[PDB]
Amino acid sequence: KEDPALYKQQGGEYPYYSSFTIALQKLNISHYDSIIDMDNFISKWAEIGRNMKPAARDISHDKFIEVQKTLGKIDAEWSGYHSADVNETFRGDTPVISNSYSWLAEFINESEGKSDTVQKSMDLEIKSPLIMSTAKDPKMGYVSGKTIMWHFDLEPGHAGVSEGLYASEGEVTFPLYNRMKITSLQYLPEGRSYMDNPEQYGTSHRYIIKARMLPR
Ligand SMILES: [Br-]
Ligand SMILES: [Cl-]
Ligand SMILES: [Cl-]
Ligand SMILES: [Cl-]
Ligand SMILES: [Cl-]
Ligand SMILES: [Cl-]
Ligand SMILES: [Cl-]
Ligand SMILES: [Cl-]
Ligand SMILES: [Cl-]
Ligand SMILES: [Cl-]
Ligand SMILES: [Pt+2]
Ligand SMILES: [Pt+2]
Ligand SMILES: [Pt+2]
Ligand SMILES: [Pt+2]
Ligand SMILES: [Pt+2]
Ligand SMILES: [Pt+2]
Repeated sequence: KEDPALYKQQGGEYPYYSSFTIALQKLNISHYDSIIDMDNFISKWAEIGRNMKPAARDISHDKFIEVQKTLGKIDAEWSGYHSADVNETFRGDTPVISNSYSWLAEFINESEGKSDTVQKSMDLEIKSPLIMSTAKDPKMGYVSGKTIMWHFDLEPGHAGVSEGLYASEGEVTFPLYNRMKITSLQYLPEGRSYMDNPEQYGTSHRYIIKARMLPR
């Protein structure tokens, strides 16, 4: 009856996990179990982890092994986690994520400072490069003030779980490499609200990403 390995990634060691998955992106590693050049990975990982708030400073071969195994365990455990049964979830991100998603950077660059709303329809399937937390309610304070908001449509058989450290506060989490289909990007001028519903969505999002969470 072990606690979910997911807790290890969500707590105070988050910067180590976050920086590890960032390193996987930066080095184009296909899978966390298939890291051929340990030394180069560790070096990059350490660089990223020193810039986190709070700083991930104890990066080493031991910490490498710990993080890799934990990621492994999270995926091994995944089917045993409580599936979330909501139809939709929401996420707030800062503009930093434009650095991970070139389609988003482009759309932001083209849209920025326009006086009217703009949508761009998409059909792009991606594998998510993080373990991604999402909220049931877009009003949560950690979502509502962010520049970018995702609006997730959960398809039956999706991989979102109500499990871990903030499950009792409405957090639904998705696994590393979770499949999603980007269907729409929207731009919202200052003062404008998603779906023109300020009371639900506020006025702080400039960009909305609509996406579908696909079966596991
Ligand atoms: Br992550
Ligand atoms: Cl971090
Ligand atoms: Cl940071
Ligand atoms: Cl951070
Ligand atoms: Cl595309
Ligand atoms: Cl709430
Ligand atoms: Cl929530
Ligand atoms: Cl909630
Ligand atoms: Cl809605
Ligand atoms: Cl609405
Ligand atoms: Pt960070
Ligand atoms: Pt090593
Ligand atoms: Pt696109
Ligand atoms: Pt909530
Ligand atoms: Pt909250
Ligand atoms: Pt709506």
